Amino acid sequence: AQYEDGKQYTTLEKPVAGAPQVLEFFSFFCPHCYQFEEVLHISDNVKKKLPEGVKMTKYHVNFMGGDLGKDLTQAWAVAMALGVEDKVTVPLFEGVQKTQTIRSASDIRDVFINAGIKGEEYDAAWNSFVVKSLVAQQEKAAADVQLRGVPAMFVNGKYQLNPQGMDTSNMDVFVQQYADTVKYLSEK
Repeated sequence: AQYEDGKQYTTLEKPVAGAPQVLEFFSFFCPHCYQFEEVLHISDNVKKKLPEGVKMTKYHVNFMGGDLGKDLTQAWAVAMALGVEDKVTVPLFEGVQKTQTIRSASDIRDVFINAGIKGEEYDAAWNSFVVKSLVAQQEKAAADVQLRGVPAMFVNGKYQLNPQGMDTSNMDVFVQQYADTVKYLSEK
């Protein structure tokens, strides 16, 4: 058929109960993640094709970048708590990978301050238990899908996107197939 298990997607042996409908994992340290977000715009292309009533969740991962990697997961929790994901995603990616001006937790905070988040507001979130639980949620989700690498995307806690099973020549053909596959899985 057009969409096939083992081709554009795979099926989790152990489906995740109560999982987000569309769940993406990434790292700001991840070069392929930079490409996915900043050049291919995978997240946004997936958004524009999703059924009504389907939300996307995007989680950061700890396993790249050591102490800074975890600082970034905690900062991503802050972004989620404050609802400023669309203001900090580009400068965090560019700060880590393009300018490489993000070397410490303070440098991360600078991105938020520069984006208009008040210092007091950032610090209160950073030190909050709500953010600690959001970090734990991201870590738990990774365990639940038995995550091996990023970027990654899972649908209804049952299916894993398999971009290596798609065409790579036209960037844009790849991106459409990826987005079309997520929509298909969403309705499966």
